[PDB]
Amino acid sequence: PSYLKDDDGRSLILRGFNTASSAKSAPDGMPQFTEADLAREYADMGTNFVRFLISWRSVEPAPGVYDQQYLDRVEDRVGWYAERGYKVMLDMHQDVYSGAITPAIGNGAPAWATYMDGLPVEPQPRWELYYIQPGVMRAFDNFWNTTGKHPELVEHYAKAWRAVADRFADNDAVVAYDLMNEPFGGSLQGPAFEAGPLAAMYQRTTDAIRQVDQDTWVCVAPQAIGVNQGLPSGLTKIDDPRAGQQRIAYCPHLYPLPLHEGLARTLTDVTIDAWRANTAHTARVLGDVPIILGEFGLDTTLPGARDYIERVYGTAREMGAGVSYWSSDPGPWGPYLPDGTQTLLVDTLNKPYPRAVAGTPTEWSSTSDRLQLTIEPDAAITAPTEIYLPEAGFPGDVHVEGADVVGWDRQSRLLTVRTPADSGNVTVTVTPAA
Ligand SMILES: OC[C@H]1CNC[C@@H](O)[C@@H]1O[C@@H]1O[C@H](CO)[C@@H](O)[C@H](O)[C@H]1O
Ligand code: NA
Ligand code: NA
Repeated sequence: PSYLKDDDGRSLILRGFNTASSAKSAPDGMPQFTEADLAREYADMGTNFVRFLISWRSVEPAPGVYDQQYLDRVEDRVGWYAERGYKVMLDMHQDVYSGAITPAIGNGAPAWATYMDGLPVEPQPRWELYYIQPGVMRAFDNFWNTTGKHPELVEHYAKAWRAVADRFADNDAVVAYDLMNEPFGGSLQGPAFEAGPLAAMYQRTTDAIRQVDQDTWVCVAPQAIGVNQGLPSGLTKIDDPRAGQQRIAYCPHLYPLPLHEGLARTLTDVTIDAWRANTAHTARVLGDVPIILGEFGLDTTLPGARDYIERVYGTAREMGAGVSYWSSDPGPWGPYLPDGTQTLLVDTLNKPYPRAVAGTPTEWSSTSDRLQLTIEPDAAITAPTEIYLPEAGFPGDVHVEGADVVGWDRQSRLLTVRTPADSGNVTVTVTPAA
């Protein structure tokens, strides 16, 4: 597998949340999430990544007019993450195109960019079914210019992304731009969509971003419907005009149909197998690119939920993938219920992991009181390998075999170690001091 790198050349293992669905409907575009909430997340789970939801409607409230005050607010939040050593992926998020689909249900595009052409959007028994209503299908068909009536819309979208990239190009905490949440093709579905207008929008948007930001990873998603459930994607390779190596990453989601017991469990387990095979294939098509599992999640109160979550994280580990869990929002899917009580997720996610590796991690494992990591060396890297150790299992000092301890910060929970680069692959084992 391939990895995103920090400025020191270290390979990043990214673990965090989507923050947050509450931003979708907020008039000011910000999630209901405070700096104290982040402090709690970090204290409880030691996360190092966030998929932070932004919106086209907040970036470009009128055609060609970008809201710099909104971008100030995003920058403020990014600062909270920066101060705690997080890396940030900005997600241009939408569901069902826009809030403007009913006079709320959807989110994303500004009202001026929403053209339903008078076609109906009647109430449906679940929100996903709004996607196939005449007015919503038309809004998407207009956006992709399948109708031929709105070539300007993708151009606006690309330049809205350029405005965001212009603000964040020099932001050391931002590592990735997730160009579009869960692309939906309207009347176009499958390869005709993914290899057609979807790939074309990604290329235009990448090109626009690269006018102002040469180094941030541009992350592209397949269409969500079908591919979320383990079907193959027809997405094609996107060119990165940056000087040097390509910085495109693949950001699919995973949402098995049965969602964890009985035949449902078997169906979900083979879905993971199919999803892995397909994800690996498309990551190759895109140029042997890094993978970020941009979303997966479920009601943690469902029997078998822990086994599912642990299998997904194990699969992500084997694939060298980052993970942003859906989501930090309060409720049974998230790490905390509305009153602040921890769900199953906290103890499940709160495990040792390597955050930034001085070399390519070839394999690793962890339990509550042990981490083992094998590193393919890179002599050019002078920064230490950085590892998270939970206080639960590591209440005092560390015992490290296979590396020299550089520092052990018992407050931030960051262990830094140094390994030789001229002795082949190195295995580092970390356990609690006696
Ligand atoms: O259904 C869970 C997520 C699937 N991937 C896209 C995410 O936006 C979804 O989050 C849900 O979105 C819905 C529409 O905005 C919203 O009503 C729910 O509260 C979200 O959990
Ligand atoms: Na409109
Ligand atoms: Na950056």
